[PDB]
Formats: sequence, C-alpha cells, structure tokens
Amino acid sequence: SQIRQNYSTEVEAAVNRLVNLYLRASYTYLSLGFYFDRDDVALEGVCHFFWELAWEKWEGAWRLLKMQNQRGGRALFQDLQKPSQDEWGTTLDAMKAAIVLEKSLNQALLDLHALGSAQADPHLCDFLESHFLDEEVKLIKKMGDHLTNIQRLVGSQAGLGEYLFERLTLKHD
Amino acid sequence: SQIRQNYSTEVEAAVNRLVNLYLRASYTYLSLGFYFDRDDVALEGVCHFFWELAWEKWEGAWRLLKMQNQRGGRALFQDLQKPSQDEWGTTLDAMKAAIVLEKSLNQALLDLHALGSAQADPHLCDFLESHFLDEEVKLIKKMGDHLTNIQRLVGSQAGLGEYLFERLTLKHD
Amino acid sequence: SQIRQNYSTEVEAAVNRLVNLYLRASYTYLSLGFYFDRDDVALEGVCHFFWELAWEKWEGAWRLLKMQNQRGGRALFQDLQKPSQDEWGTTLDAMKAAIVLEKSLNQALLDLHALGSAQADPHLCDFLESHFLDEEVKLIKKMGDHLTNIQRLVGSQAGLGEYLFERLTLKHD
Amino acid sequence: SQIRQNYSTEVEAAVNRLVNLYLRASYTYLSLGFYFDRDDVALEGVCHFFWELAWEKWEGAWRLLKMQNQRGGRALFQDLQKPSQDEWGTTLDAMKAAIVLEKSLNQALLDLHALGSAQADPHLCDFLESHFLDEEVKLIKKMGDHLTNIQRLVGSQAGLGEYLFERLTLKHD
Ligand SMILES: [Cl-]
Ligand SMILES: [Cl-]
Ligand SMILES: [Cl-]
Ligand SMILES: [Cl-]
Repeated sequence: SQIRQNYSTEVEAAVNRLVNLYLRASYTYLSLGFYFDRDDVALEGVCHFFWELAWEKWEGAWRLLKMQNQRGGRALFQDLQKPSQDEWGTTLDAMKAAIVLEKSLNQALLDLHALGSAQADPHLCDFLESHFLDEEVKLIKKMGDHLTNIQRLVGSQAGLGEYLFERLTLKHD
Repeated sequence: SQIRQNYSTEVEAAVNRLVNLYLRASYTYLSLGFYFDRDDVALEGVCHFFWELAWEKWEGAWRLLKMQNQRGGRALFQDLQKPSQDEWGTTLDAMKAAIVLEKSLNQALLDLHALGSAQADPHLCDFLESHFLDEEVKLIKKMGDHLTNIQRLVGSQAGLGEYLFERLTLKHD
Repeated sequence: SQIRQNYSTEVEAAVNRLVNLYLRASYTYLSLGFYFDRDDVALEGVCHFFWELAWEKWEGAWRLLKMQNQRGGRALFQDLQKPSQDEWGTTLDAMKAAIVLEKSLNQALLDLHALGSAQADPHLCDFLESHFLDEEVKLIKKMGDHLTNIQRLVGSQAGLGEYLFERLTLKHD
Repeated sequence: SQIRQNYSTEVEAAVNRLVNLYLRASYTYLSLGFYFDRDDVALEGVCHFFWELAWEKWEGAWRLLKMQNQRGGRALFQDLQKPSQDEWGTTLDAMKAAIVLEKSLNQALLDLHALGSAQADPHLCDFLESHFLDEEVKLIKKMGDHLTNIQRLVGSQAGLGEYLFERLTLKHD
C-alpha cells in the first residue's frame, strides 16, 4: 500500500470484525423495530427508538469502513448472522436485550482500543475515543435510565405501565 | 350511452351496491361519534376518530359515484339501513365493531376488483387500487394497533385505561 | 391475526425472502462503494453511485417490512450472505455485476407479482407496481446507458476512459 | 518557568525539531507551487494544490510554537534547509515527492506522540491527536487517491493525461 503507515494487520482484521458486529447490531435493531410495529404489539415510540439505533449502527459501520480505507487497510465483509430472536417479548425484555447488545459492542470497542494502544496506533485510539466510546457510554446510560423507568412502571398493571412508558417517555407522532 | 366502453352491467350494479355499503358505513360512524359525544360517555378523541371516518366514507361514496358517471354507468340509490346498534358499549366494543365494518368494506372492494379482473376492466381495477385498497389496509392496521393498545390498558382498572387511551393516543382539543 | 385479510402464507414467505434479497443487495452495494473508495482504486463518482444504491436497497427492504406488518404477516429474518466478491475489478466489471444483481431483484419482484396475481392479492400487486417495478426498470435502463458509455470509452486507453467516465458522467464533489 | 508543569526537556526539544520539519515542508511546497506556475510547466490546479499545502504547513508550525509557549517551553529556531529539488518533474513525480514528505512528517508526529506517552504527557498526546494526526491521515489518503488517478491517466499519452488530471480533478479558476 502506497499510504499505509503504522497500521497493523491485527488492527485491520479487528476493524473488519467490528464492522461485522455493528452490521449485526443494525440488523438486530431493524428486527426489534419491526416487532414493535406489529399490529399485535403496536408501541410506536419503542419501534422508533429501535429504528433510530438500526440507522446509528449502520452509520457506525460506514465510519469504520471509511477509516479502514483512510489508513490503507482492506475492507473484508463476512456473512451477517440473523438476530438472536424472532419475537422480542415486552418493552422490558427488548430494552434488556438492547443493553446486553450495547455492552458487547462497548467491550469490542474497548478491546480494539487496547490493541491500538499495544500497537502504538494513536490515530486508531483517537478515532475510537472521538466517534464511538462516548456515544456508547451515553447510549448505555440512556438505556439504563429507560430500564429503571420501565421496571418502576410494572407494578401489578404491566400493560398500563408499558403503554405509559411508550406514550410519556419515548418519542412518537 | 355515448361514452360507455368496456363497462359491464355487472360492474355497474356492483358499484351501486358498494355505494350503498359506503353510505351505510358513513351512517354507522355518525352514530358511533354521537354516542361518544353523550354527556354520560364523554370521550372526545373517540368521537373525533369516528366522525372523521363518517366523512371519509361519505367521500368514498362520492368518488365511486363520480367514477360511475365517468364510465357512463347510472347511479341508482337504494334505501340506507340504520346502523347495527343504538349504543356502542366501551371504546373497545366500538373499535371491534369498526374493524368488523372495515373488513366487510375491504371484502366488498376485493370482490369488485376480482369482478373487474374477470371482466378485463383495468380502469376499474386501477381505480380501486389507487383510491381504496391501500386506504383500507392502512385504516385496518391503524384500528388493529388501537385494539392492541386498548386491550393492554384494560388490566383491572377499565375506566382508567379507557380515559388514558382517549387522552394519550386519540386526537382531541 | 386481527387484521390479516386476503394475505396468503405463500406471499408472506415470499416477501420475507425478498427482504433478504434486498438486504443482500444493499450489502453488495456497500462493498462495491468501499472498493471504489480504496486509495488504489480512487473513483469518487463510482463510489457515490454504489453507496446511493446501498441506501436505496436498505430502504426497499424497510418498505417491504412495513407492508408485511400492514398486511398482518410476520417479518422473519434470515442470515445475510456476504457479497459475491471482495474486489470488484474495473468500473465496467462492477457495472456488469450491478446489472446482473438488478435483473435478479427484478425477476424476484416479477415472480412475487405473478404469485400475488395467482392468489388474487391486488393490494400486493399494486404495492409492487407503485414502489418497485418502475424503479427497477428505470435503474436497469440507467445501468445499461452507463455500460454503453463505459464500453465506448475503453478503446486502447482503458485508464483514460475510466477516469473520464467517472469525471464527466458520475456525480462527484 | 512559572507555568511549566509535566513538560519534559525531551518533548520541548522534539517540538522545536518538528517546527523545523514543518517550516521545511512549507518551503518545499512553496517551491513545488512556483515550479508549476512556470510558463513552461503551466498547471494551475497543481500550483494551487501545493501553495495551499505551503500555507497549511506554515500554520502547523505556528500551532506547534503556540503550544510550546502554552506549556512554558522555549521556541528555538534553527536554519531551514532548502528543498530537495529545484525542478520537480511531472505532476506524478511531484505528487510522489509530496507523499514521501508527508509520510516523513507523519512519522515525526508518531515519534513525538510515542515520546509524550512514554513521558506521561497527555496534553501533548491529545494536542497531536486533535490537530495533526487525522489531518495527516486525511492528506496522505488524498495524495494516494491523486497518485492512483495520475497513474491511470499516463497510458501512452502522458501530456493528455497530465492536462486532464489538472483540469478535471484539481481546483482552478
Ligand atoms: Cl445465527
Ligand atoms: Cl336495518
Ligand atoms: Cl455466501
Ligand atoms: Cl540542504
């Protein structure tokens, strides 16, 4: 490569693996959003929350691929596994699955940052810090906030709580 | 007729029958809206939902009659039966009655489309596809969404749920 | 299902298969665009052409999934295979691969339309006609136009022709 | 020094050396731009590309000197060697010389970042990451893109290709 400089094969491969994880996550969120759009589920704010994340994770994959080419590495795509479930249960089940997913993406980001630091690759480390690490902390905190509000609304009237959360916390129209 | 071309007597008669079904449906929705406007029912958003449908079905009848004349057929009006009930129960009872009504209109549209296809009447088939079939699918999906949200709000506090649905899902002011 | 009407299991399954084909096509176009963004390929207009198609096919999948729920069918996601190549050759090779891909999507659309017609499902047939069939004919014609212009530019100076096509036909900035 | 804190003599000296390298690079780009402004070379877009880089590297030197004073180190200027050539050959020769120059600046940035990390100087490390490392990766990728387009335009008509690149890729007016 005419441009490649200080860009390890190990980082290049790890970035391709992270692209796969982000595209998997995008696909998971597409499925989550369409489940909440079912006529027998019908939680518009929950659907929009997950569709926005489907877009956000697709965009994250695109930013990683752009950076891979900026560094002179080679994008290599692998098959994308389907999401872990076909039906996602309640809003609570779905938000628990989402925070498990985000903690897995966050650990992959942290592992790649540690590899970049071991390889003395400061551009990689800055790239993750600037575009991914804080967005992940902010999203995980938001999902934690939502889990707490969903949990306080269960009481002995789960349907009422699930409606109210969707109506009064999540964005709809 | 100086204009009539490729317009069967069978289609002409079926369009007149469909006009009757749409005017019946308009009348049903007028009754539903006035029931929810009673001082002892008093669900403004439910009343407005059904009054909008009373208008929409009157408009559908007018569009069918306009098309009948565009094709050179003859509008023939029949008596309009009163709605099936004088009192419509809860919002849930009313939305169940509405989706039964809309599935009956949808089946009549589908039957007329099948007659038009058998008669090789593409203008009729396009007319229904362009003005009626998707509006019916979209409305039935919306009513299904509403039925699911109404059902989740019943719990053991039916009055509370019925208020909240009207306040937080249906349009009022 | 509380809403499902005139929606066959055969159509429901075929729509899920078509979603998979559109998401595969989106993924193919993501790969095509990133190949042309390589520092050793560097054809900005070619990259933008394929990235726009990656978005367009993702959007097509979303519209099919929205329609599946509008009809009361159930979205079912399957694994997504990786694209057929890791490296896409010249602009000519890539545009030939794209028109093969689009003819495969077009045949799948035509097969689903024929199934809908056999099942007397006019909403399905109108949906494909209104959102997919003309967009596919227009795109395939555009790709044919581009293939002809690329082919006339090869001459005995392939590099010069490939540059000029990207500069003077495809959109860049 | 009344302000100096956590700022090693090693970093201070390395920053002064990097200032010299940036001012050398600015001077190289001044020479490159004036060569392409010759009446017997006459490639306006090539001249403007290199004059913009002459400004950019002067600005980089100024930012390093500002940071040196912010940290309480002392700017020390050394003689500036003349550029490596008086005549720069073709656009291809010149862009090859430019990417060699930029990889040398990038390695100096990476070496200073590694020194800062060894000295536990996070302000220095953040400063380079925020103002220099990504600007260098982006510029080197751009030069790689340009080298690929210049190389594809050589064919057996080098003059024609050199004109077309300057006219259709580089900014002029
Ligand atoms: Cl799997
Ligand atoms: Cl009666
Ligand atoms: Cl495969
Ligand atoms: Cl010298």
